[PDB]
Amino acid sequence: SHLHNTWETYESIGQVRGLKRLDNYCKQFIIEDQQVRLDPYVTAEDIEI
DNA sequence: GGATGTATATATCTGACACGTGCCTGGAGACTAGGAAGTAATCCCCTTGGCGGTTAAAACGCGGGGGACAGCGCGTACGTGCGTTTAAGCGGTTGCTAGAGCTGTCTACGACCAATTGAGCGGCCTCGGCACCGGGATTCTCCAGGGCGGC
Repeated sequence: SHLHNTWETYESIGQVRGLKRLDNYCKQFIIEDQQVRLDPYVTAEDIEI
């Protein structure tokens, strides 16, 4: 019901359904997050949008 | 004592039957010409059952090795499942144009018919080339004379 959302960890989950949803989330969100944070070719407009 | 399950009755929806109308296409009746059925003659091909001789193909047997098939391992590539994206499917706008259908007019083009004649089919004579026969030129095998040796 979107109210029992819990702050979990990889070792706190074990093996449940939809683990690869979290894998895609963590993986590619952290890849472009660290990519745009470590790129020197980043303008102010892109980071603010 | 209250509400629920179930039966019969009434209004509405929907496919099907019959009525109506046009129209145009099929049917009835009559006439005519020619397509095809029938006839006779001639000639060549096919049928059935044989014979004779050649000969190359078919059949049979046998050895052997090449290839088909089975089994096993392996690794890769395709199936399967899930999450995400994306584009198909539907409904919609807005004008213009292509095309089917219908009507109308007309003109060039093709059917049709008669006379003609020239291109297609058959045979005949001739030439180009290949082949058969007679005559001249060139080269190969052979018989005889001269010289030498032996008793």
